[PDB]
Amino acid sequence: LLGWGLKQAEEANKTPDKPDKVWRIQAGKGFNEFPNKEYDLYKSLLSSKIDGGWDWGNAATHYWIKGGQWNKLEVDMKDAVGTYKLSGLRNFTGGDLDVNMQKATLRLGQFNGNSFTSYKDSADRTTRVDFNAKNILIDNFLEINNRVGSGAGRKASSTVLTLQASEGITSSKNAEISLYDGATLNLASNSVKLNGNVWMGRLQYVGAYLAPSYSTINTSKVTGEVNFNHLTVGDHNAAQAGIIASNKTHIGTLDLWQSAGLNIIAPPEGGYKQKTEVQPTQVIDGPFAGGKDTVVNIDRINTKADGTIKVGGFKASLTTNAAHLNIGKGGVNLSNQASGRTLLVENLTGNITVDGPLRVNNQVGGYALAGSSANFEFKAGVDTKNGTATFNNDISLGRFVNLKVDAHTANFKGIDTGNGGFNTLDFSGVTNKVNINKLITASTNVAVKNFNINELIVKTNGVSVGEYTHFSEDIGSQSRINTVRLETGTRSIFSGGVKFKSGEKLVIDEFYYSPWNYFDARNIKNVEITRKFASSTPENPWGTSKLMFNNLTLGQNAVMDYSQFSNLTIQGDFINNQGTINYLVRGGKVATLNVGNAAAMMFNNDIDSATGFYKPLIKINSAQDLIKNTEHVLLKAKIIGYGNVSTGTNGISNVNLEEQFKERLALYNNNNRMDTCVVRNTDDIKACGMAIGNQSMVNNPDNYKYLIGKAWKNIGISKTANGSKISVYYLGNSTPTENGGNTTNLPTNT
Repeated sequence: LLGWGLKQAEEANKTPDKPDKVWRIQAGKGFNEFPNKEYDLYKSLLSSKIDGGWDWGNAATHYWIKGGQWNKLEVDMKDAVGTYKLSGLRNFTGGDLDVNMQKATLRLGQFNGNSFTSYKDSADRTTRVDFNAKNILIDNFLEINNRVGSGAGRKASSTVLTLQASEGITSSKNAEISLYDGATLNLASNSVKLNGNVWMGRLQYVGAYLAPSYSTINTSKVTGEVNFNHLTVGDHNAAQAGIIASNKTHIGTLDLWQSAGLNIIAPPEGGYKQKTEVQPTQVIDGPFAGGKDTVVNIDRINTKADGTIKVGGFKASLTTNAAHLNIGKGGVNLSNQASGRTLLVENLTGNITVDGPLRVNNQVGGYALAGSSANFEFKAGVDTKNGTATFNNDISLGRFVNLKVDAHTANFKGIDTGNGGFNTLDFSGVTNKVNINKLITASTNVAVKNFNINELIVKTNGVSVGEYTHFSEDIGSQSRINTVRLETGTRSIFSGGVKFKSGEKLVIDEFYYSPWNYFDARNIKNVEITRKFASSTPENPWGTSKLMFNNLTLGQNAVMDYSQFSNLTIQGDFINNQGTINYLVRGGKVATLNVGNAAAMMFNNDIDSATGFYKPLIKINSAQDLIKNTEHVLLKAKIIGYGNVSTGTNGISNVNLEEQFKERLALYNNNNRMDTCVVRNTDDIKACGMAIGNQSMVNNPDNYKYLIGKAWKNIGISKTANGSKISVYYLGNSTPTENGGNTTNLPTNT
């Protein structure tokens, strides 16, 4: 209810105590010349002025200083050389030790653990236990502010432990450091490397699951290499731990609880530093920004999730104000009970670089039920709004898992959610871009305001409907997809598909049709295609494909493949730029193409040297069985508005609008152009006579000499190119005479 940011900021600025009977013990002669003796420190020195006892009410042991828990002692060695150990000081209430041991190796555990506790008196005192050794070498467990016995008797107040070596504070493998509700820990050596279970926050009493349970490991002075190995926050409560580190914190396995917080705080930029009565200035801290090179290399985040069921999740969280939060190859795990647990990997003023697989219940897919909506959550650069959330590993989300990223530029490498479905892939906090490299979706709730996803997969989702890709917010102006690839649905029902809600354009390069997956393109008015527009079954189309548009505008060189096997349904303005649309019959008849309001076009002298003519602007290929003497409606339209770079047509000239558009269309059948036959030599006369079925152009190419720098339009083939209809009237494959007529010239603008 208070929060850790108040608690540590009020406990860091305190006077220690006011104790009477300041005992002073100096280790005189005898100690300071045996460098390897392996002394004891309790029995040989400290037991003179530390008396044991028994508390009537839940005692195991009971230690204080002398005549109560309000008496300071001190030990002033400063030259005692050797190696010392505590080895069994349990339930030490005491108060105000400081064992000043220069050039003396400590060992704070051997065959038995240690404990440092206080009592909740009417004075509300701390302990302020200090040490000043050279190495420390913990080597067995230490419980700071533990429970004394079991519940009853006197309760435990706060404490402070300070370990101030000058060569390293290491630890052994089985040294469980477990600091509790009121405990802190200050370290000041170089290269802390705790290779054991650090346990911030624990059940202090037997059933109190609703304790606040704060803690602090203030490793502020550590000039070397902080290295945890196994950090574990919280146990059956809402623990809010905090580590004020020294801007380089490699840890190992992190094991949060369901409702466990973590406030890793990097240092600032320049580093740290009847009668009235005046309390001292209680300087408080706000959430500030870390320095430049502040790195927190947490390499595995698990979560222990069991217990009760609440109306939501429980929102495990960690909060870091460092300039980087690298998460390595261990990735993210999340245990899941019946309600969907929630992980909040927050960053205040930095970046997030996750390089691992987002697991849940310790597998990559991780299916979850409907009431279990697992909520991954990332906040990269909140208070400065210029932080990227780069996920350099190909993530994979199963069913009922809800990623949300609220950053500046959420880069990715691949998102794969088509396996599970029902995934809220939120991106609502994104400032500008979400640069996804690969996408797999079945029934998703994507909400991106601006992006460029250069690969897209439109999956189906069984036979049920109401399950679809849903871009449920505005797509904006700078949006882009560089590849859309629909895959084949299921027979007789449009199960899966893609629908939008808003936006104005999305520059697509390549697209694929599919049987029974609908590409609904609601409300977006400039759906642009730039290259090939094919089907996912490219040589054998079938089925239907609802391309339920509201506008499009196709640009340069983008070939289309429109048949009866793809009901391309336009409710808007099919506009074509210099793009070569291809057709096909699949049964001798051409499917019409419905332009909603206007098909206004504009071109140039799009001449090539492969043919000598212009590029064939609208082609009807694979019309080998095209029915002669029959109107085949190519497209039903309202305005065929031709243009070029001027109003006058055929490149740049003053020619009228529609009659030359019969020239730029082509009928490519029998593997050559049969509408016109554009000729620059004698070699293509062979294939031209193969196209029109005449041996007068096959056996002798020099029989017809009207075609050196010229061409000829085939009589018996008529087309419309006026302002209301384009229809092709294939009614004759007639043999052209040599010098009688029906001949055309070359453009020749090169």
